[PDB]
Amino acid sequence: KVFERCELARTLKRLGMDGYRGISLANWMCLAKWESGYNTRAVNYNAGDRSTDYGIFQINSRYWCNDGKTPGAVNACHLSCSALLQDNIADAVACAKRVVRDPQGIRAWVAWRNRCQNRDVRQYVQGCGV
Ligand code: NA
Repeated sequence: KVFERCELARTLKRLGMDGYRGISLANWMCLAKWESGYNTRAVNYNAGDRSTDYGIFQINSRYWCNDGKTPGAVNACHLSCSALLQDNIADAVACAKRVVRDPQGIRAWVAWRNRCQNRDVRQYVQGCGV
């Protein structure tokens, strides 16, 4: 599923993402926009280290979900990576919350630093009613 901007914003708020571990809703929107273009079925294989990024938040298989083919991987979210490709983003959101509970927080995603950090991210939620 490819979410429309405001549809996703309202969904994330309902799932309790606004201010989770100090992260504003607009930052989560900026992250999903740059990681997958708000696409839940996005999959990106990283030839360099044999890991794969899954879903709307492009969660990595080495630490967060299990896909069985990633060497020395752990499954911190206790989820099959398949769960992160569903149209319903409840599991992806629960796993994203787990990722940010680690010391790095939202910085765990390099795209966030490149495209969202220290920027005016209000644009991602303007007019959505959140
Ligand atoms: Na894994």
